Amino acid sequence: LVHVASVEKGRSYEDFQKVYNAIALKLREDDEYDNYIGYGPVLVRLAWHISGTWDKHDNTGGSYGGTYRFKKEFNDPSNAGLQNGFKFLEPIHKEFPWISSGDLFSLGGVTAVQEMQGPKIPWRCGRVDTPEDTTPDNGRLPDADKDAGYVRTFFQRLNMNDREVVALMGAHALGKTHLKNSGYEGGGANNVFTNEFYLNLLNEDWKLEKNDANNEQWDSKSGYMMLPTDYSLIQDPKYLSIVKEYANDQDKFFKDFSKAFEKLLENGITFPKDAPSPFIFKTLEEQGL
Ligand code: HEM
Ligand SMILES: Nc1ccnc2ccccc12
Repeated sequence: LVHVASVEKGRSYEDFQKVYNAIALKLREDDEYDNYIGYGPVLVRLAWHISGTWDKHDNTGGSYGGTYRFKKEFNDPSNAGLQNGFKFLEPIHKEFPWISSGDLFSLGGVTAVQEMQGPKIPWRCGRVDTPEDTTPDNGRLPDADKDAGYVRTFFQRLNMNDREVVALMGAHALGKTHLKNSGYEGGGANNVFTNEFYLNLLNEDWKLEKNDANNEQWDSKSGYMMLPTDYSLIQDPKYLSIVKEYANDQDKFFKDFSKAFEKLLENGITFPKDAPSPFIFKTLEEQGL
């Protein structure tokens, strides 16, 4: 199964920076969402979940087809709460009806990471909407109540190795869990992209507790939390080495996250030899906007 990137007809970097800017300006404007976290974190989660359905074995799922717009995927229990991201992006899609759904969902994640002071993430256009029958079945996204071996095996399906997995997980610096979406309780409000996930893992005094949904999670006296799968990164000695690396080198973390996240967002897509190079969008701040 081959999905060839096809540039939206006549579009170039200027067109996609306008979309980026629209997203970024709305991220600034809609600041109250989720007790003033804003929409940045849920857009990152959205970009991940629309990509994380990919299966390297048969090239089903992935970001290319924009299949999250279909009920079966929109209603995946693993996607609970992402409707807020979809609703945020609707007026963007209305203004720029030419951009494909996959392009919009993935670009929203890139925009969010960058506007939250994250690394620059190169981004390629050309995802094409595919029909409803291409929507992957539920159950391809990962469970949060398992161990390092599960995480490692899970991510093999997405062609991610240990460093890619650990880097990608650093997005859990952002936002929080919501009991009504996932059964995990969190109390953070972070919407600045940093390596603090790794620092918190290593520095806090974690206690294994049960939350109000009767699920186990790791909690600290300071008020922080980790999912079982998060905590597994310090239980497994190979992941632990990488955690320590990123805790001690912000730039390395940014660089490896950027690479892994672009890869995640591009899995499944064949880019023609003469496709445009990846775009690196300027932030609002870099543009003086
Ligand atoms: C083993 C893999 C992972 C598991 C089990 C997992 C699980 C979770 C869960 C349970 C939530 C809470 C959802 C809610 O209650 O609203 C969450 C949120 C989040 N996840 Fe992950 N995740 C994984 C990997 C990732 C990856 C790879 C990224 C992106 C690079 C990502 C980005 C996020 C973000 C940004 C949020 C916060 C969303 C918000 O504040 O609304 N996660 N994840
Ligand atoms: N903010 C967070 C801290 C630790 N784990 C998380 C897991 C999912 C979302 C957010 C977090």
